[PDB]
Amino acid sequence: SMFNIVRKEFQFGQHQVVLETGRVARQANTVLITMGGVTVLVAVVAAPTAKAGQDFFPLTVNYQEKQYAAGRIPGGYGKREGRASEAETLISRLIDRPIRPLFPEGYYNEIQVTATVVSSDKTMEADIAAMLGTSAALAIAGTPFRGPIGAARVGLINGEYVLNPNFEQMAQSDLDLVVAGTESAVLMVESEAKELSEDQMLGAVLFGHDEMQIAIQAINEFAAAAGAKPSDWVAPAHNEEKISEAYTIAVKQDRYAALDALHAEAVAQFADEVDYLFEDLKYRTVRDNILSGKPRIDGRDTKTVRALDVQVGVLERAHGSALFTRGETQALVTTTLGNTRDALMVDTLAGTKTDNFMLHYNFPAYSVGETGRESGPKRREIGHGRLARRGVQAVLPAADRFPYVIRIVSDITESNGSSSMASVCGASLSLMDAGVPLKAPVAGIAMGLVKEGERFAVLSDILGDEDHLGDMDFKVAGSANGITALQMDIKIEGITEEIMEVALNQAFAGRMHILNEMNKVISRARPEISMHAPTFEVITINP
Amino acid sequence: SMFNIVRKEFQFGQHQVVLETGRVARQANTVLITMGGVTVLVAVVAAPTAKAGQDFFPLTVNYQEKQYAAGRIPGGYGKREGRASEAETLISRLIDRPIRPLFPEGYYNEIQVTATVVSSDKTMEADIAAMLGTSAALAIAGTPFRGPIGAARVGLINGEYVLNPNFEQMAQSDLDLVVAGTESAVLMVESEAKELSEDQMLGAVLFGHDEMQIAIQAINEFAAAAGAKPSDWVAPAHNEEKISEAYTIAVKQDRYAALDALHAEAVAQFADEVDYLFEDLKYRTVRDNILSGKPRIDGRDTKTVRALDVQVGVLERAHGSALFTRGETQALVTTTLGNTRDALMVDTLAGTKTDNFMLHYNFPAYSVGETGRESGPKRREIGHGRLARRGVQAVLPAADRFPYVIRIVSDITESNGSSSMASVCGASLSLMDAGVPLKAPVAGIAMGLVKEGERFAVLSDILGDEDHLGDMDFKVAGSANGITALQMDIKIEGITEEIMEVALNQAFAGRMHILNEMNKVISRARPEISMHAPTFEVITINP
Amino acid sequence: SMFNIVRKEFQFGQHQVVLETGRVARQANTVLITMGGVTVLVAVVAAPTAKAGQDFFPLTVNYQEKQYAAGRIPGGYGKREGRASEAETLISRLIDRPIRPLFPEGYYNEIQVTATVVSSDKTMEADIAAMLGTSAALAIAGTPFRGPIGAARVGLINGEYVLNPNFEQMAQSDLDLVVAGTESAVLMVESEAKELSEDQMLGAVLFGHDEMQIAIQAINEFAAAAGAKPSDWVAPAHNEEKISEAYTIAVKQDRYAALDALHAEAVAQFADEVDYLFEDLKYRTVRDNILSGKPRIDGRDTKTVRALDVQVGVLERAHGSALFTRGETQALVTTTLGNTRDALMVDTLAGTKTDNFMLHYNFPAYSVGETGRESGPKRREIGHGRLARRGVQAVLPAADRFPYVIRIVSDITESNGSSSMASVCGASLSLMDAGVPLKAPVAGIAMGLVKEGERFAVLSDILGDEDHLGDMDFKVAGSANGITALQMDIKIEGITEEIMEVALNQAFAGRMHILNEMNKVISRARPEISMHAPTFEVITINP
Repeated sequence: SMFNIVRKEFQFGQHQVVLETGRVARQANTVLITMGGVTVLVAVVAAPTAKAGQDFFPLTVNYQEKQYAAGRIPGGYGKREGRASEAETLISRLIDRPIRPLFPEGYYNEIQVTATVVSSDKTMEADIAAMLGTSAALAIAGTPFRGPIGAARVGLINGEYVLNPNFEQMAQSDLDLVVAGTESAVLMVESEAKELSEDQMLGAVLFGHDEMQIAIQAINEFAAAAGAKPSDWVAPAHNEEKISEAYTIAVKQDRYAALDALHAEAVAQFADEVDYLFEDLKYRTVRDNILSGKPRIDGRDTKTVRALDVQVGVLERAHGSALFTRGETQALVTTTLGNTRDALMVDTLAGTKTDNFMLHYNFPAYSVGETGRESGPKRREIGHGRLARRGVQAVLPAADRFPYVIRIVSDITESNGSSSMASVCGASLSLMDAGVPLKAPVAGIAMGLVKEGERFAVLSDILGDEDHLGDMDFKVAGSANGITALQMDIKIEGITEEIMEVALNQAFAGRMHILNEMNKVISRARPEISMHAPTFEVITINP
Repeated sequence: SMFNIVRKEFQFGQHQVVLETGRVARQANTVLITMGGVTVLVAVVAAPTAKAGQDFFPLTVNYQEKQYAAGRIPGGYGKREGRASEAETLISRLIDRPIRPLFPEGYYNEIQVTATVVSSDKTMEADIAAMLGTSAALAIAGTPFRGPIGAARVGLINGEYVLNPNFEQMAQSDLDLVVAGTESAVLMVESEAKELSEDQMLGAVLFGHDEMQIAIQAINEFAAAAGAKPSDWVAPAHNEEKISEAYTIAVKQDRYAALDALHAEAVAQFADEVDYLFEDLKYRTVRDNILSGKPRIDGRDTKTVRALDVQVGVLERAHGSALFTRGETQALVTTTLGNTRDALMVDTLAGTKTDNFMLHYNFPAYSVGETGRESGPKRREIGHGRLARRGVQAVLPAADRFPYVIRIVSDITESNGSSSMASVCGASLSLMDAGVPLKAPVAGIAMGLVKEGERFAVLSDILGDEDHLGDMDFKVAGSANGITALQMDIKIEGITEEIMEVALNQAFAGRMHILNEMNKVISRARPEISMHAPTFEVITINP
Repeated sequence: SMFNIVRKEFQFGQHQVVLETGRVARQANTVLITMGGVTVLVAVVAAPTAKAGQDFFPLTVNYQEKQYAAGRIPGGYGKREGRASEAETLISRLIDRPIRPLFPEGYYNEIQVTATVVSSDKTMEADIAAMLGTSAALAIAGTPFRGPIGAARVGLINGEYVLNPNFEQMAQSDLDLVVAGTESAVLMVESEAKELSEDQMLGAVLFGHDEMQIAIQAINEFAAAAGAKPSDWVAPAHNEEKISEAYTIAVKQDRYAALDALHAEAVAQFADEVDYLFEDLKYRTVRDNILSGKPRIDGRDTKTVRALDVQVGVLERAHGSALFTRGETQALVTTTLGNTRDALMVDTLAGTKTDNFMLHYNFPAYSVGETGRESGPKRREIGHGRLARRGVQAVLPAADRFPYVIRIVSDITESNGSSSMASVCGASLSLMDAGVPLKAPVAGIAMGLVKEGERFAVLSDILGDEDHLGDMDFKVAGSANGITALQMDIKIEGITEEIMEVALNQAFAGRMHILNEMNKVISRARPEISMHAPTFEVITINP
């Protein structure tokens, strides 16, 4: 045989998993993975060197589901796949988010992941297999990537966690959580829940981190048999040759103008070395201020939420509307009601999917006082909308009790720290303003964690600037009864279960404070739907 | 309250108008305007400085109508808004055109206008409100913008001008004119008319300029209460340390080659300062030649139209075709006839719109002897086609008398001065060639005005070069009975009613001269439609 | 008349041809050609100089069929033409391929061809007329283009070659071949055939080269009457002030890394002059090695095919699947079966076209170990898929005997020398794996020819590197009975009939060797279609 095939078989919970390299796509770092009824081809290409003036890490992940994987011919676009669907973009982000922090600081080589679903029996989602396939392909690619990573979906059926459930099991699950981590740390959580408790949600994360260990060890042994060797790449050294005042200006526009003016002063006095070192000085300054117990940039302590303003019915002709402001973060959110003709229809490997609820998220450049080019929905816009949708999903009325198509739009009018959680609150408010009966109102809060050794602080309702210096960022949305969505991104070692427990408990108080302010304005759906909404009558006559 | 809200209420003709800032989108310069049943959010972002090597004024206006504004769910595109519709692009141009000349020469800061319709009761167009909203947002943005501007739509009902008519009033109007100006000058006119006279058309412009004054003064008082202050920006000075001969070469290709070669000679002898000063020398040279009564670049006096060639039936299988040449401006224009299946269907806030007439305008780079990248319809292409459509609309047969879908395409094959008016003539010719019975033939002419103090000259049928040096550019299309479309763009002060009256009278002679040449070839529709056109029969049998 | 019209009429086989310039689009180099019922407007723009740092020849050809040409209104896209269809892109490549090598080495001026079909009576394809129109427009454009070229389609009806057949004649043709050449040499062949012999295929090429001579001479006389004059452009001279070892490394990745490292060594020791001269040294080295009878880069002699691996059923849920590997060229090819709803539907000038077979070709950057941006189907991807489709077409079952829609996808997983012929083999294999009864299996091979004076060598199964140094590249696909597709691209003078005869005979042995290896794995369609394919039953019941 002309191929030198390396195979690794192992049992991953209820599914057999096979890792193969050496036969397909030998000119990249390519793993063909089969997990149950799903087969994915993941090719990784690592540029041998960094580009001349590259100052950031260029990583792109492109995930695709071929229609031929399930014996389908693509529909009505010249019979071609076309651009990435929203579901494909979302899975791309699931792969990108855990791997991106695992490359060392100062590693600027281009990396491209191409993950292609080439066979599916339509019984389960292919994202976990694509995530394991990416992990394995990076493990043999010869980069300083600090893997391997594992991945797992955790459901909750009959009060018990379930590892990597299929579509049929998920129809009885109160939880849809995906977690990725390394051998020692959780990295990424993306989840939707039916008002579960903080304790239930954390347990699902630790259950998933524990169960994925068998897969990480199998990737490790596979990479060894494929001849992978430790990286010798060494990070270049830096030119080893008062700050607080600017970071006490509370207004975001004026603080940056003072900081940007400080940077011009530094460049005149002292090019890429000044750019890198100047940002690190700002990085070090704001973090030690938090850890030393000083007031934050805007004067808050670690547990205080920013000032809130809650308004509904702000648009005369929208079926429901709300303006939600949290400090300098603001969302104009509307609810529109429609008939069957308006439902969202999308193609999947399992067949055509009709969805009576959709949430669209727009983040224009004027929300941060900037100019920007005009384009279609961005990967981040798609992700933030989907997370806010997860925060609202569990409290939506059942279709047979409220037979309308529902479209929510969140227009971010101001941004300074999770507009996506502002979107959850505004969606809850605008739904009730339209007369959509909710199970309960829901709110969201974005949190941060700064850690140095054994010293750590959890930050409630983080600023735009605290998002860029945190070692852990996490977002919780929920009702008074429990969590409806939990998202996490962890960049560091040593965040224990006990630490995450404190962080979620602090977030619970913040979400309850926001919910309490919301209820002063509207706490239930209006008794009638909007006067402008199309009526649903037993007899309709068309002239 | 966490907001410092500034409100200005005033009555604008038949509509109440409210101007608000300080609550929504505080990180931009943002005005929320309500005018009757329409609400628009206009955010303006002004870059604090000009970019390093910026040599032109970067201004972009993006106008959008949200479907939720009228309780609608967008149709069949993942239920998203998607890219700007043609109607949205056209309103963007309505905002851009009057504001763009009001920034001083040498002001190169980036400016971006984002105007979003967030509520509409579907009774009237939202463009005027979006234009007033842009005016107000710029007034508080701290730029050297020389506003405020006003805007107004003028109709003609029962021989009387009507200010800002709604959809129901416009169904009885013989005029659809939009004008913008400042306190002292008209800036922009865009109009469609049912063969009205020069006197009627000018009166509508002055009526609109007069009625908008109340709105300009209200914007002025609103901006003062919002704390706007005069700009201190000062234009940088220039390096203050024979031309006619090149501008007597009549052939455009050879004239530019001589001029471009002169620029290389100047650069070798004397970088951005030479580029700027070299163009200003060409600018000063051609204008004084006109004002001093010398023959124009091609030898013409101020009132002479270029040589004309008129040909119909130039394509064997097009239902109608025409080749119209005016000097070095040429349009290959076709008419195609179709059945109901071919009608243009578009979504509006008022509902789905079926249009039995469409005109598409293509401007390839080879028309000016250039290379260019391949793309979709440009903003200028969309505008020029819509203006030529306005010039043809009034003479089209009523659908119940001529039950065909009509598509006109204007392919610009040569350009040297309004291809859009060439398109009007070619559309008129090709319509008759196809057998489309017109009320009367129509023609167009593009005019220019150069003014210095009290000295001024009106230019008939302007060259490409005279378009770039004129202080007023204006286009008139019409029949022998009257004007069907009037477009104006004025960059200067002091163009009186009496002056515009002379300019339109000169344009009337030019359009009549062009029409007279057209009638020598074909003056009425052919008695039959094209032999290749689909027949319209009482009994059709499908095998 | 304001026009100086130059006309050239001649009879081209069965069609009258008219060449006209001087009336339409005078600001470019523009020819309006009528050939039978087809009229095309071809504008050529040649930049007067090369750009500052231009190091390659920027040539773009854009071909368009206007719907108005045949009295049609475009369908359901705002009634606009939109982007180039696949059929339009393919004809663009037909024009580009023969003209691109006819510009001298070192000519870097930008050239843009805009060919627009403006009238068609729907009796025949407009590509030949567009090709002749491009030839004529370049002939008057004043460039060093070494034309004119001719073009012709050759069919085979009742054992006889037919010049430029129309749609009705092509329905009885066993051949669809398009050839372009100059007065002395064939340049380009693109063809589909019903298993014809090498002798029949070569005769069609020489028939077409002979018959087009009358058209070339007419273009020559037309260009003279239009005042064309010889080019005085002279190619700039070069700075006139051991290699084998790197080109004996057989592994492609390691060979390039050694070569790229050699280039960095040369740049350190000796900027554009080093880049140009360094590539020419590699060019000269590899060609003389072949001509002197030394083993090729990977050790092969001129007639040896690379090692082969043939696998079917490699995807569990694809209706048919195959992995075909030839050295370092690999294709993952699938067959999917569908019902009538899945058929490809496209608009043509002749009407709506329903196609029950389609082949899609994807060439991701990881196939050559590279990163690349994400985009839609490229012009080269469209061409390679269409050629592989031509190689499979003749052996597909008739629709009334096999009533399924068939979609083939070729995913190139490795590339080092015609993935398009790998796609033919993989399509043949995957079709049989799905149970599609073929007339016979088909295979493909890509060939090269290096010639110096009277010394020449024909290369079987060329490497990526031999494709970049060949003077003739040609691809043959076929069954054991005969050729199903033949593609050629010739850059040089003096490739005689006798030489092409030897080259095709060598290619026949190579294709038979590949076919023989394929038949060891599967030589007939499986007796049943895939268990996962939708069944075709006389009675279907829908719940």
